[PDB]
Amino acid sequence: MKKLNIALLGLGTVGSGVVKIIEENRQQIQDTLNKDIVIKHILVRDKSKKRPNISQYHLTEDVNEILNDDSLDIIVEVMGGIEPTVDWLRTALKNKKHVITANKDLLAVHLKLLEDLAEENGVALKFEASVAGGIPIVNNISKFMGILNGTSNFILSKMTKEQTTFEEALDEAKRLGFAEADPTDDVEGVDAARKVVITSYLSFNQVIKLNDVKRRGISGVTLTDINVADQLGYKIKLIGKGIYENGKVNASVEPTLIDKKHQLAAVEDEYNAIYVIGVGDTMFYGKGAGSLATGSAVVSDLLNVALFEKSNFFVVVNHVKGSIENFENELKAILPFHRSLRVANYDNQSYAAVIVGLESSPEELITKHGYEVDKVYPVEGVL
Amino acid sequence: HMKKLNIALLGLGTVGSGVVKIIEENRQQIQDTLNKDIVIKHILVRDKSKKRPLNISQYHLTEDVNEILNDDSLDIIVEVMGGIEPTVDWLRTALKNKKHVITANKDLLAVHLKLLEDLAEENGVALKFEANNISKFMGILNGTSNFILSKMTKEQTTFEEALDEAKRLGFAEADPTDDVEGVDAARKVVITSYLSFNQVIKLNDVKRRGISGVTLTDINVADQLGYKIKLIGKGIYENGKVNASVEPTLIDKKHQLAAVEDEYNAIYVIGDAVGDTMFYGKGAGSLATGSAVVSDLLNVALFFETLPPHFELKTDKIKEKSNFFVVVNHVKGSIENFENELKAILPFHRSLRVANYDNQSYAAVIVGLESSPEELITKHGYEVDKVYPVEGVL
Repeated sequence: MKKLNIALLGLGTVGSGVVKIIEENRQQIQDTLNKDIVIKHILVRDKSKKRPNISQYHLTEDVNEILNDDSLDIIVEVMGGIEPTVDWLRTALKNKKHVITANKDLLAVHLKLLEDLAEENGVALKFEASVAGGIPIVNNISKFMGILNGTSNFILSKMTKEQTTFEEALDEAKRLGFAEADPTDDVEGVDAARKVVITSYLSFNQVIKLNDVKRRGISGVTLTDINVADQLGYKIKLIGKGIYENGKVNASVEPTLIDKKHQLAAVEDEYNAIYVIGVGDTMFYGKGAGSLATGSAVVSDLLNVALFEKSNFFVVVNHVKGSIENFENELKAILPFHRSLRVANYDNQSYAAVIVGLESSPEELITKHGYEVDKVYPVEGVL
Repeated sequence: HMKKLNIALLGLGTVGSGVVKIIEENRQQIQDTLNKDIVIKHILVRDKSKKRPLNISQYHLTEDVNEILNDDSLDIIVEVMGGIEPTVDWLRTALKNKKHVITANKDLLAVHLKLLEDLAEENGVALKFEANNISKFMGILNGTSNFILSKMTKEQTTFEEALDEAKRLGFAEADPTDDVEGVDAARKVVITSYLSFNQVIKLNDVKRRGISGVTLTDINVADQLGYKIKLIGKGIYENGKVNASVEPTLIDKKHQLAAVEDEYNAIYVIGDAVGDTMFYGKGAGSLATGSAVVSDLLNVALFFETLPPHFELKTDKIKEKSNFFVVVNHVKGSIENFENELKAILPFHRSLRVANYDNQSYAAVIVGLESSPEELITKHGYEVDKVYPVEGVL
């Protein structure tokens, strides 16, 4: 019958899952689709390490053995990395091989360049990406907002629910394995920013760079912020956001007050969600694909290839003399025209304000009038 | 160079009219890009004489379905007519005549879908319908019912008042039975159970209660206990058997479903070795359904010249209890006495909380029972007003 010769680049949990899925379905893929899938090579970085299962496949540490094997039809890449992984896939596509990748490090620049190279060479490129269980697989979309990093969200949920400091919540997350020992990628919003890049590419068909994402992490969020927001009617989340207005994507990741009635406000712990605006709003909620589900998507893609607004702001000001009423009147005098304002006690000689309907952050303005602005967080879900 | 894709439409309501307009405004791009020319050769309608827009008048309308079913030039039949009889037999005939079928028929249940999918596969043609290891799903599957419960909750009105308001705003139809009695949601549970579990159940197998008995008191007492009330359509697949229901259900306020308000719908999915997932959004209008039909049409257009479920083995490293909200009335004595009696009579369970409901009326939320304590409470001399299931947890 028709042999489909494939190679895997990488064999972590995802690659091991792909293998097992192919194994336990080989007979039905054979019997039904008249295709015999042969895993001819598996590239691993270290043949002598352990996994995952001593097995029957040809393992190699030499990628050229795979890229120069002209009998191969499809390369499945689950290795990760940009260099030299991306060049490997460029070579594969140039050699007229279909590519299916679940590479988590790929950004939009990479995806576009591979998609183009694929089309140019008359072969498929299937990208398997998850941000919120499972995979997008999402109009015209004008805006998305997401909670895109489990660890950061877990930390904010723990602070909120158990009334602990960031430092205490981060240690707890480390203890439970949610946070790594160096948790920077999670708590500084970098992981979420990568997902904003990919989601902006799939939603808007625009390539932005990782450093075009205006990014602030959660390490400066305090219990005071959480409790003041709470009394104002908001939760605090690390929100990854993209807005596509007038040919331009504005993308960000930062601590954001979210109205408690918004679906995103309810997304707690290590759960993720992507909320899409265009038609009514839509949302996908979940932890975001496990190895087994990602593996499943890969094999399905394998079988398919075989077949063929104003802005709102929360502003914290300190060293304020005088009463909250006086502060409120002063803000009313200095702000440009806006829809609404509320003020709250924050700390000793410190007030917070939620301001609805500005074109940009009033931080510099409030600063230029002689106030000490601690920080400003955007406010979402308003009405 | 181009090849004509000859289609026929069965029915021309809002959905069929949308399909036509969508095909019209995309004909040139479908032509120019996919090298296929879609020709709507026949449209079946009930009444060929009724006034119609200028655009419709240029298509060949017929009242005779055999004209369509005996036209061997047709590649695809698009059914948007509704009905089971005779519509289902029409589609059986089409499939047997080697025609692809795309249906947005809202009256189709799992029995019909399976019989058509099989017949399609048997005849080597596509069947597309618009209308994992999953073990359970729970959904808010009817916009109108959910809107009513949200309005009762947020605005503190009676069911009757909230239903009238929903009628005024066009959410509820003038005869809203299908919505408020949970029939629509029950149909969706049937379909969702078929797609989630690959099991056919009948509509009559869905234990169904509507929302017309939910009161503001239920809502406010649930609220004080930490719950919202929703109309939940639910399917649980345990030991080869699907247990399916639609009914008013208390949902812990911290559960993602609890936040789904007004006309929005959601399907919350639970699976054996995976996190929970949920999809949230409004029910499709005619335009979106029309859009789905055309996209399915274009996908089938690439059938030009199979079916599997991938099975998973995890080397990748007790029946669930039930929870209940019980309202009892004509109760003499104190809430403490009621609580103590329940503690004495209930079989083993994980927790019990009681609340005032009305004059000589109490409610209890009981977590972790094997089965409804209704008969048991009844046999101990309590008048049970009603019992709702309770979801979300720990």
